Amino acid sequence: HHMSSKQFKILVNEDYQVNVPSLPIRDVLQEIKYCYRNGFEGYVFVPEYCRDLVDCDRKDHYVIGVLGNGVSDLKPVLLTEPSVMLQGFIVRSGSGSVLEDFDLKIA
Repeated sequence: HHMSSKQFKILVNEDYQVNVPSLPIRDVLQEIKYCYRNGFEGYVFVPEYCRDLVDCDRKDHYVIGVLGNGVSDLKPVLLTEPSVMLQGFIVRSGSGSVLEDFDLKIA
């Protein structure tokens, strides 16, 4: 069911400048489905207020966005995503500090 969520532990990055891949929207949709089944090993969560830490080659390509508080939806977004519901981004990197629990579903 699309309303059903899962709990995941993800490394959080508030401190480190990270260079990450950004991808066409259909590839990010596939990564979201992949991570929803198998977990987020190799990704970090970057809170929206730290978004300047994140760099990529193509600013017009997508990363995983985390939208809503409590149980968040996973959706491909651009790093410039203006939505007020944006909690942050999950990006492929290993730089981070603390492990946090997230309740997530696919948009």
